[PDB]
Amino acid sequence: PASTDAAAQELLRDAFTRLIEHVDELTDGLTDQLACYRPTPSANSIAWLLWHSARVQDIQVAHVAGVEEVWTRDGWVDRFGLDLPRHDTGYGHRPEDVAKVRAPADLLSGYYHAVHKLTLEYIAGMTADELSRVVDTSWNPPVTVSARLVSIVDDCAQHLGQAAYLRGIA
Amino acid sequence: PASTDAAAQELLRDAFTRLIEHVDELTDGLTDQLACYRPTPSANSIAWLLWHSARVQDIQVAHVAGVEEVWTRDGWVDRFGLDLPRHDTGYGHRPEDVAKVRAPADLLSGYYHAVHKLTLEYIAGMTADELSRVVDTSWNPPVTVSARLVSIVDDCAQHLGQAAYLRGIA
Ligand SMILES: [Cl-]
Ligand SMILES: [Cl-]
Repeated sequence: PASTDAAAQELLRDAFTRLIEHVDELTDGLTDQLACYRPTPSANSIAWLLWHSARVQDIQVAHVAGVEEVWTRDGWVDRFGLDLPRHDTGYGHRPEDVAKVRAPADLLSGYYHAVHKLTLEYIAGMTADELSRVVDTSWNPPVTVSARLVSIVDDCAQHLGQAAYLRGIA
Repeated sequence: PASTDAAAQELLRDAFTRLIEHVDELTDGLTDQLACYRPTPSANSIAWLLWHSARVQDIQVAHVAGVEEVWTRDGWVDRFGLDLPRHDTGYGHRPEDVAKVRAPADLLSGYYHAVHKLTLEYIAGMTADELSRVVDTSWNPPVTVSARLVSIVDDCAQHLGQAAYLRGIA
């Protein structure tokens, strides 16, 4: 570690903080009826997008950080009590599975806030060496930590943006 | 500038490159009918989201970089020929203005690619000092270059994510 790591630490902290800010916006005043709206029968809903975004960030950050997902570490999976396998992230969900993801806004927000805390703790000490470390050799180009973190922000930003679009028409 | 600037340069290059990759995906096989779909009468369309995202990135990057927007520099505004004021970005658009933003997919992609080139040229030499420079004193907290760049990526990622959602239901 070196003092010049602070710039990339700040870029990462700011990017991840925008995601949690969107979660606060999306969940404020979010009712169950709005959270479950689907504009067409196969389309993703707000609740699914909020939950999937949090799950994806949890599993992917926990992998690069080498820690347990908060979903199981703190029993969030049991507080949600969804009719789904315990490890599900939504990556494998069919259109019908979307309707199973139903939870109060406070639980969607609380789980994402716990994932955000986990993420802040990992990125806070990020070094140049860690950013260039490869975490996935199965893809070409092999995935560095830097690329994986950018992938997480982008995927979650897209899903949270979709949820905001739906919140305006639901 | 210093060699330790490379880490933040790479984070920025990768984040902005994901946006242009989404543009390539969204515009491939995009017809005029799909580009203009609105799921409800007031909702934003794919063409508007692609154009607005490019305009926002152009004006905001050009401001921090101290250069001219590519929209006017290379006459993109005239190639589009939209029935709108020449400086419009979409920030001021009413629901009815959305229907005026209609352009072939190749022009939407070409303009975003020119904005992406402008962005790559700016972020390529990013230094720690530049990242902490304030570009907007009117907000509290005052906006640093680092925060502004994160804001641009996030806003554009959200709009491009919304366009991808619409492409799947249009
Ligand atoms: Cl799954
Ligand atoms: Cl405008």
